[PDB]
Amino acid sequence: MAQIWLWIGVIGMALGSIFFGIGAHNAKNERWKILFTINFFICAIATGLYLSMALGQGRSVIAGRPTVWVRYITWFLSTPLLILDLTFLGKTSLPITASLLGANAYMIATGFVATISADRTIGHIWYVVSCFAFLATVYLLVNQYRKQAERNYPQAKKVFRKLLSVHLVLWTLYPIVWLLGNTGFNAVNQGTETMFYTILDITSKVGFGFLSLNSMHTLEKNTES
Amino acid sequence: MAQIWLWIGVIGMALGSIFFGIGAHNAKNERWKILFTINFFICAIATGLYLSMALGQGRSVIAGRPTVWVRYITWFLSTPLLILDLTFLGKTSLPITASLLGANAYMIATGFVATISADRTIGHIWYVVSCFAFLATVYLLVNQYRKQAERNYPQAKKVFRKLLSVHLVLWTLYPIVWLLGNTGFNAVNQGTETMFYTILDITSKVGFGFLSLNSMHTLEKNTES
Amino acid sequence: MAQIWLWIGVIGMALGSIFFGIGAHNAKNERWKILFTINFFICAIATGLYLSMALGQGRSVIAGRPTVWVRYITWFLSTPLLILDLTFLGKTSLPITASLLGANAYMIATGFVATISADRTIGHIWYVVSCFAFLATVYLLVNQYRKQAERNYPQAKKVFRKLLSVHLVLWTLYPIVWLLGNTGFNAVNQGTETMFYTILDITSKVGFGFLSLNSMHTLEKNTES
Ligand SMILES: CCCCCCCC/C=C/CCCCCCCC(=O)O
Ligand SMILES: CCCCCCCC/C=C/CCCCCCCC(=O)O
Ligand SMILES: CCCCCCCC/C=C/CCCCCCCC(=O)O
Ligand SMILES: [Cl-]
Ligand SMILES: [Cl-]
Ligand SMILES: [Cl-]
Repeated sequence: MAQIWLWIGVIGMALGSIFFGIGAHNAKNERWKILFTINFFICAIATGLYLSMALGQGRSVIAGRPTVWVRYITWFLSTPLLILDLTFLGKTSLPITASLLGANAYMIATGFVATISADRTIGHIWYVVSCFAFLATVYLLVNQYRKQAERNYPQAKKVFRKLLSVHLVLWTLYPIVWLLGNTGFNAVNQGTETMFYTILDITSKVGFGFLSLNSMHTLEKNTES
Repeated sequence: MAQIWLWIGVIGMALGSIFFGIGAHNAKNERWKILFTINFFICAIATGLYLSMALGQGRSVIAGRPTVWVRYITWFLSTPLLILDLTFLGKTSLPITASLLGANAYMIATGFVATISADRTIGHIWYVVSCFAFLATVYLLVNQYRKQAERNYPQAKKVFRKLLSVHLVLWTLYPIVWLLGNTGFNAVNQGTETMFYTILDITSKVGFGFLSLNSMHTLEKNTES
Repeated sequence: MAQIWLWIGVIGMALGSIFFGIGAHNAKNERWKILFTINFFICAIATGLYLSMALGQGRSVIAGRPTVWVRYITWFLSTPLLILDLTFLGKTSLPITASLLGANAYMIATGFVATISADRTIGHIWYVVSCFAFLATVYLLVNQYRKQAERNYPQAKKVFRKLLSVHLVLWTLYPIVWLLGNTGFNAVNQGTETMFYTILDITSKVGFGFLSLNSMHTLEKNTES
């Protein structure tokens, strides 16, 4: 079950990479070129993640607990680009963009520590820290990010409402999966945990990528001269 | 002794993070927002460092020598922000900012190698290299950085004199502690070495952070219309 | 044989660092200062690489195969600067610069995985992936990069022809050496592989550095008022 879902991730991320790469190659306009390029690299990074996992790499047995550490390495590179999708579309200011990238980096890094710690009490402390770094981004996203975006696109508040809702709901599922997997309560087996992360990853990367493109189209139409 | 000082670092860095974060949240002005945000992340990074150390992580016994490697990982992230404090305040040019960030990165990286090398003769070679990377920053700071800053703020040369004096004196103490600890002569025990680094870290992060804010206030007053 | 070539690299990279550093110190003009600074750090990074290797560091015996992993760590830092040499000189746009830096980062990262994988079939898969990341840069370099550069310097198309030819020919030799060494067919001994990488590194760093400076001189003369 685990193995098939890892190859599904390889396929899904590769297809995402191809179609965003084609879009980047054909883009009319530097802003479109940038947006396609961000999403291409999100999916290209993840294709490499899923290939490494599918080939059996990136995994260690830590004190008897099988632990996939490689996803934190690539997440640390792809999740800032997903943030960049948001801050590019919302024309976010530099301090708020940096704060979002910093808080997100903090989240992934402490999530990594929460995962690889042999002492699972210590790991669960870092999980809480990581959750508070995530909540920091939530605060930034629904306050400063949203207000700037709505100020920049007064006629497109719904566009950013949908971007934020999809981002927040989907990303909140990750710490839930983490608590369900062998990092926490071990309420689901490894094959189910792998399926969950794979579906989340494809949705949060390929799915959000296409939403960001659709969002861009609406923003440009709303701001046609 | 070591354990208490690690928790003192957690507390001190957390308090620094809180007060810089409050300042960032209330800031009047993008330049103030940026400066508070830089210092928030300096202290937030260090809070995580000190929590990891306080919980017993980030340490290895290398050929019988207890070695705290995690501080080099976080220093590599926080020390460039301390440089950014300086180059933001001094409106430093791009090549000099990059040179400062590069030389500082070189210093921390070779300091890491100087620390983890089992062969302590090799480690001491890297210590010398790291010292010369530090001296490179000294040269850049008291020459190009200072002249640009004084050119940008002709009425505030004292402000940059104090920033540089505090930076240079405090940062020079780090290679001294390193020579005193079990990385060099082992003239002080681990508990004293830990206290020294903790006091240095709190002063160079929380202390320098507040100095940078005071400096900003003086710079803006000197350049009030 | 291996040991002498590692020290030759230390010497050659150190000399490159010194002369680019002198050029940076004397530069007339921010653009010249930037270009000298990029090449200084390329060579300074590599000096540290070659010192670590010369001192016997950065090498592991992986399942019986001596494997120099440290070169991928420093290549990951120096090769983007060589790209920056190109994109600085060609005034490349942001999406194409990012795409070049991203594809190059992908190449080095999968090259690292191709090298350290104990399962050499898996390693050879990553070698192919890394080759396709390199071919991605080739496509970007001879298409978008070149057209932008020729548009920016219509009277200096030969300058970018020489830059690209030297970059492409020299960098293509690296995957050939990799196939010849114990990472692939093991057709040359370690001492010869080390000599090959050392000569390639000195040429692609010190040599390309001086070519980039000569290129800059021609570009500025062609665009003298
Ligand atoms: C791989 C992605 C890593 C993301 C790291 C994010 C770091 C966040 C830290 C923010 C502090 C800096 C805030 C902005 C500084 C601007 C500097 C300047 O204007 O001179
Ligand atoms: C985590 C912090 C890491 C800091 C790394 C610093 C790297 C220093 C290297 C400098 C070389 C580049 C100099 C400026 C390049 C400008 C490029 C351009 O203008 O196109
Ligand atoms: C150490 C060097 C590492 C190089 C990493 C290169 C990353 C390449 C990824 C590209 C995606 C981003 C494309 C440009 C984003 C611009 C963002 C913006 O304008 O807000
Ligand atoms: Cl990923
Ligand atoms: Cl730190
Ligand atoms: Cl290198």
